[PDB]
Amino acid sequence: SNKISCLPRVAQNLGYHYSPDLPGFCPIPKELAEHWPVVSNDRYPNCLQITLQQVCELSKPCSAGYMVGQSVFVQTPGVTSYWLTEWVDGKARALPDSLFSSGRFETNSRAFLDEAEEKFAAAHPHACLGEINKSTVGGSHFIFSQYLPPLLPADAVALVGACSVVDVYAPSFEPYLHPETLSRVYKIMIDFKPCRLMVWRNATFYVQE
Amino acid sequence: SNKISCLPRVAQNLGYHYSPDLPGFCPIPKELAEHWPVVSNDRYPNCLQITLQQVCELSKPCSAGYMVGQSVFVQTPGVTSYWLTEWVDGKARALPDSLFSSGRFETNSRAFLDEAEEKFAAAHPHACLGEINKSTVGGSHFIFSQYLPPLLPADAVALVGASLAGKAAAAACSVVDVYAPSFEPYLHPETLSRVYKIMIDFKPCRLMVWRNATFYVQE
Repeated sequence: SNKISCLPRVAQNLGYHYSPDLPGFCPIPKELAEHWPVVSNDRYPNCLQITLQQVCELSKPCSAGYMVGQSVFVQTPGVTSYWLTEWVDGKARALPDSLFSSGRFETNSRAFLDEAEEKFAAAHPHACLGEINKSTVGGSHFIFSQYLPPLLPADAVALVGACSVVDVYAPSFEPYLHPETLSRVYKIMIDFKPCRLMVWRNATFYVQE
Repeated sequence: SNKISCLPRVAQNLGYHYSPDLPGFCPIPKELAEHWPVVSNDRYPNCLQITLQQVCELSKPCSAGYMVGQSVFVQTPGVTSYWLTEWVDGKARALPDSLFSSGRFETNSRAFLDEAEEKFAAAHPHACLGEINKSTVGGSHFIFSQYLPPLLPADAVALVGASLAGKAAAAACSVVDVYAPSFEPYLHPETLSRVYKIMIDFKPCRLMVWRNATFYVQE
């Protein structure tokens, strides 16, 4: 039954860690899923439902990297990878808008998603200055950037819940890279982990969390 | 190889995971090692340089576990194993004080380095030897301690379970392979109980000290 799923970090930043059917999460008995927040293709009184088609009006379309069983695929820009439906106490509540990883990291690819992203990286070749660590700023680049090593072991860091590489489809940042003022700090989300974007009106920005 | 290197975790805790010339790290092309923070025997605009002799005023001696190529080596007490030199923008930056692992973890040796450490361990039996308090194990904090499992993971400080089969057991106690007498400058504070902020292999640790009694470590 089309065991489709998001990159686990997405559901886990929503606070869902168990799944009776999906393999990317922790195993929980079918029976116990009726009484615990889980991730699944099916529907439960308290769960995050992942489907290919829309379930209801409050289902969130997500253009992102995704999985089908064990196999992980890469975001196709412009199309929905999976629809997210969050059921609480039986009734579905709305999900917050967020940026999403293309899943290039897990795929071992450093390649651009489309020509539109390639023209972006040419237009803003040195946007995205280092990701702000809690105290002092540390270097960060997009996964396609020329300045990254050929090998990115697990000892680098994506923008993921529980040197910094951002795997997000680059033109997703376009709305934030045009502030009316000279400086502007944005409250956003990457894979449903809350982040602060600190942009300069010229072109660039810093990432936080 | 014939090249020298620290125990890979020492460089990693400093923020260096790539190396164009050293085997114990993730490889990187030399052309890229110019613009990327790396560990190396050579010199780069931003790098941690591991040499056999001093290079600069701000070079740091390390009586520590080291490795030549793939082969790991236990430290020799009082003797420098390697000098560390942190370069940032072609400039040498100072390195914080830190205790260092003897490399006994990875060489699987559990004997004392010398007789000084053995005499130290007997002088502080509650913290080094490992006793059975009742139904739990206490003071099995060094690699030469008693009630430790057959295998210990190579870390700055290792959380392992201790046990005397049938009588006692202690889950998740900290075990370190640091040369024991390196703790002596902390064992005599003005207050009876004192907590120190120290570093093991450049990993921020907390040293709890109870005078003339026991001491342990956390991260």
